[PDB]
Amino acid sequence: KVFGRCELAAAMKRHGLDNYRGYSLGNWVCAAKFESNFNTQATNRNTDGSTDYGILQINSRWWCNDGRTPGSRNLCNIPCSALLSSDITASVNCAKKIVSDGNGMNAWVAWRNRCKGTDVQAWIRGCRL
Ligand SMILES: [Cl-]
Ligand SMILES: [Cl-]
Ligand SMILES: [Cl-]
Ligand SMILES: [Cl-]
Ligand SMILES: [Cl-]
Ligand SMILES: [Cl-]
Ligand SMILES: [Cl-]
Ligand code: NA
Repeated sequence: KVFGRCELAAAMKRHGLDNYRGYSLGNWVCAAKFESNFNTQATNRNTDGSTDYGILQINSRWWCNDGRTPGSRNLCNIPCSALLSSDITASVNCAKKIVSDGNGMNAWVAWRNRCKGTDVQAWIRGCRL
């Protein structure tokens, strides 16, 4: 599913991400825009043989099982395919574990490089929330 900006903001708010670990909703919308262009089906292979899945590009080296990342962990206890669902629940629940891990949203390279320190409230401007 390719979400609209406001549609995704509303879905993320309903799933409890607004101000989760102190990160305002615009941070999460900005991260999804630049990680996946709001496409739940986004996948990208990494040099190390891991793969990033879904709207927040969660990596199979640590967070999910794809059966083809040797020596990896599955800290969200989910198949990586669950992260490509039209239903963002599994992505949101795993993202909550990631952002609790110690480096906050710096775990998302696109957030650090394209959202951090910017006017992220712009990403929820106009939306009925
Ligand atoms: Cl947009
Ligand atoms: Cl915000
Ligand atoms: Cl594996
Ligand atoms: Cl594990
Ligand atoms: Cl699995
Ligand atoms: Cl959803
Ligand atoms: Cl933090
Ligand atoms: Na894994």
